[PDB]
Amino acid sequence: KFPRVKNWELGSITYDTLCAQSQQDGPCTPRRCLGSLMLPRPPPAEQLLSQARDFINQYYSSIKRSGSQAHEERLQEVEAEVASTGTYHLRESELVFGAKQAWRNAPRCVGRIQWGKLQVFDARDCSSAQEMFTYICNHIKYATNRGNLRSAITVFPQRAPGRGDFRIWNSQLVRYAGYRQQDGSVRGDPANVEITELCIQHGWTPGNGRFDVLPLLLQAPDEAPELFVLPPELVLEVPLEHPTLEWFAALGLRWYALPAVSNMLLEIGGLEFSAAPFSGWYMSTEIGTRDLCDPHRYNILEDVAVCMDLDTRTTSSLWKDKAAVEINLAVLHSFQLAKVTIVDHHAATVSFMKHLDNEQKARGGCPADWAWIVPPISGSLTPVFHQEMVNYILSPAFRYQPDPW
Amino acid sequence: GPKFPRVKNWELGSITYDTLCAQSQQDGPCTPRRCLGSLMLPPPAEQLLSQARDFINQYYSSIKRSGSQAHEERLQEVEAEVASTGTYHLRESELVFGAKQAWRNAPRCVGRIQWGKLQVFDARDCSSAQEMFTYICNHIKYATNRGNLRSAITVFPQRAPGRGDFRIWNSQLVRYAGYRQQDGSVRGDPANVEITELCIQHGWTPGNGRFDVLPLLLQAPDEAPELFVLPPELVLEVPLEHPTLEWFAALGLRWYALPAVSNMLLEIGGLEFSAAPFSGWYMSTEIGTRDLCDPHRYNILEDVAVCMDLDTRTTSSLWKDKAAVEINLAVLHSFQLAKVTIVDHHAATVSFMKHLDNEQKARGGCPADWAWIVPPISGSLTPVFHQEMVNYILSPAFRYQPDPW
Ligand code: HEM
Ligand code: HEM
Ligand SMILES: N=C(NCCC[C@H](N)C(=O)N[C@H]1CN[C@H](C(N)=O)C1)N[N+](=O)[O-]
Ligand SMILES: N=C(NCCC[C@H](N)C(=O)N[C@H]1CN[C@H](C(N)=O)C1)N[N+](=O)[O-]
Ligand SMILES: C[C@H](O)[C@H](O)[C@H]1CNc2nc(N)[nH]c(=O)c2N1
Ligand SMILES: C[C@H](O)[C@H](O)[C@H]1CNc2nc(N)[nH]c(=O)c2N1
Ligand SMILES: [Zn+2]
Repeated sequence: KFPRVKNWELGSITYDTLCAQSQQDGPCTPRRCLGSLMLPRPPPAEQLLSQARDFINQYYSSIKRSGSQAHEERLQEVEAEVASTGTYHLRESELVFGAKQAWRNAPRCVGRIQWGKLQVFDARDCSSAQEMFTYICNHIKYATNRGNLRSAITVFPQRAPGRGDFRIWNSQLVRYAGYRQQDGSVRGDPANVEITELCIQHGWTPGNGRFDVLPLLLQAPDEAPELFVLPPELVLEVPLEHPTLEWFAALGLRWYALPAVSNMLLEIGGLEFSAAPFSGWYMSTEIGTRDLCDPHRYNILEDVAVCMDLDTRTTSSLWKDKAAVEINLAVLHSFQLAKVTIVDHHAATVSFMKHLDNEQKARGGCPADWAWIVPPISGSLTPVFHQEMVNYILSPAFRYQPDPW
Repeated sequence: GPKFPRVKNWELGSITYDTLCAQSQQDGPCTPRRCLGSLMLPPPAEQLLSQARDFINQYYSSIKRSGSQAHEERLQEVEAEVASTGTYHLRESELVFGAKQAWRNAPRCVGRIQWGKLQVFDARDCSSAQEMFTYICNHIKYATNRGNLRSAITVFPQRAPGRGDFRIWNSQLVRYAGYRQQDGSVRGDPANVEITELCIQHGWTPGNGRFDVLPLLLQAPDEAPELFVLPPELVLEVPLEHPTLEWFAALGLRWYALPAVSNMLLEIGGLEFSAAPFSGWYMSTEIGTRDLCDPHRYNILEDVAVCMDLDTRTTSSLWKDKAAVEINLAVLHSFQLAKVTIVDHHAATVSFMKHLDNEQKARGGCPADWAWIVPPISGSLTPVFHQEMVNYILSPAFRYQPDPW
């Protein structure tokens, strides 16, 4: 019934009772576990009302005013609005709580210890791409804070029956262009070829570098997306150098300071916010290991290996591991040098272990996707590796949604 | 596409559908409500016969005589034997096929590309602890083959109706003693404290080293386990040295050449071989990262970092990652130097990807435990990290079984 959860380094055990609260099915079945899969393979009033009531219930419990008159009243309002219109609207205070909870509930996020400190920007009174742009710029400016990153989410208008969605076509507010060159090779970020091509097709004048910040393609309901170039001065970047390998800086690598996913759907009380970009700060391995070393990304491992006089002749010399480490070291040093918030995978995983403990005491468990929580390098050297985790869907939730094009 | 788990490789963008999972006749620990994929752990002649029939069909299918007279005759013979005795026996060739399929079916084994080359030693005539010892020594001699390791499995008599099980108490045929000290610390391998104390409780005169090879506690049916000291000349060990760090050899570290899980249960067609130790060869991270660096194992990370003069006071220096890499390198280098078979995590995972391809063609899929297949260090640097995997239980299988004490 309730999963027994063990930490194999400490021998300690817990029981996840929070999973019982899951109302949404994951991809697994007793026949086969698909936990390693990255993505999943006008709503009826009843369904919506139950999700809304549940969320409103979560909200009043949150302020320790459950059952109160304010609680009864609010539930009536939602009920009244759904019955008459088939949908309802959240009050800003609920939206704030809901966004924090979606973050707290994100199984793939290792930075959830920060969940309670989230600046929520209510952008639901946005009626045009132009306005979306203004709010996005404010988010970036607020969130960056001159390198002293602060967690934030900007919430745009909720989806509405039979009307197009507000959408940010970009997968992140800040991302580098990926230009396909004859050879089939890609200049810049291969993960962003399609979006780069969409921007171009929509009138963007493309650059030709390896780190060209993409412009935003913002879409107001049922309108073609519009292009907006982010003011370069709002986009903080960090040049990468190594603390002892002088030649590192010569690779001309750099990365943006602000990780800001912008293609996920924020679901709260049955309401869907198709555009709700959020940002916290980077864990170094995201940049040092995945962005820079994934073979299908910048794939710089070999280059750094060679620059290190490593024997890339054989895998047994562990040249890849060695290069990967210095790259990650480079990222950390650089961000620390540029005084831009960044957390290493050890500090991060240790704080996530504390978060697991906080959540165990607070809610009796914590949904966590082990494959995502365990860092991409030095997995077992971090505490989360030895920690069993239970993965399930709690709502409020951030979820994937189809690309708008 | 089709109606089976859609499996994607995110590095190559390639897709496959697992149809093999349809053959799974045993539930795993996951449900639509939650994924427990990261958990280390989780006779009615009627139930046996169905498993036995299934296995005989598997066997006859493998020799392409499915539906043949021999096939129907064996099926009838098995039902008859089970009918009059409650159990049945496998023909030699069936045992060989079964042991190989069990390995082939092992979701946690990254070395499955070698599944077809398993040397199956039939020890089903073994009738005493002393003889188990002889069989085990023969396995070790044959498997070690002076360093040019050969995968092998020695199958002792299957579990019998009322009779006691043949059991090897040790978790592996070769493991180091773990001596609980007065100050609570452990000298040797903390993972082996219990078995070490069990060997003492059974008359073993304990050594006092950090690498004392444990004796074997072998148990023939309904008899207390007997203690057998492996002749040192049969236990090949590899003193650890680093290719460049000359002081590493001074740490006096060493590991044994033959990894030989000896406490797993080999299940074939419902028959249970409680003693069927198997061995292949090591993937270097098993020793270098887990055995030597797990905080709950030899925990030598800090010692090596101090020797490397790293800043162990801060996580951001990545001292753990740095030392871990060197330790793993020392392991690969030493085994290669000592001419003892070993495979690094890069070679093993690439070979496993080939295996996935082979199996996709041969069986329409391959059960794999992602958390276990992806190596403990440099996870995303290997191809399996970017490979979605479907985990399910097929039979024949190797299963954990309770410790006999
Ligand atoms: C404050 C510091 C934060 C850090 C250190 C952090 C770190 C991480 C990391 C390492 C991942 C995995 C990223 C990947 O591999 O693609 C992740 C994923 C995620 N985080 Fe956080 N996070 C933070 C803030 C936030 C905030 C503020 C939100 C939302 C309000 C959030 C929501 C999520 C979600 C939904 C995922 C999954 C994203 C996906 O599936 O692509 N995170 N986070
Ligand atoms: C030929 C060389 C082989 C290599 C390189 C290899 C490598 C591995 C590795 C790295 C693991 C994970 C070990 C751990 O993390 O504890 C493993 C697990 C396993 N291997 Fe293989 N293996 C090989 C041979 C074999 C053979 C001959 C068999 C059986 C006939 C086998 C059966 C298994 C099983 C059942 C597991 C899971 C054990 C457990 O749950 O503790 N392997 N193997
Ligand atoms: N630190 C993060 N990280 C999440 C965004 C950065 C991440 N490294 C990234 O590039 N995400 C992409 C690529 N993989 C995700 C996916 N689902 O495919 C989206 N978030 N935050 O708010 O502080
Ligand atoms: N390469 C192996 N590896 C499996 C045995 C060595 C492995 N590194 C080990 O120490 N396994 C122990 C500790 N963890 C496993 C468990 N289930 O707890 C058993 N086997 N082989 O036959 O070639
Ligand atoms: C196939 C596998 O699920 C996939 O590569 C996952 C593994 N773990 C991950 N972990 C994090 N943090 N981010 C990712 O993108 C992934 N990708
Ligand atoms: C909790 C988690 O399942 C556990 O630490 C697993 C992770 N992956 C592993 N992978 C391998 N190969 N071996 C192990 O012992 C483990 N331990
Ligand atoms: Zn699962």
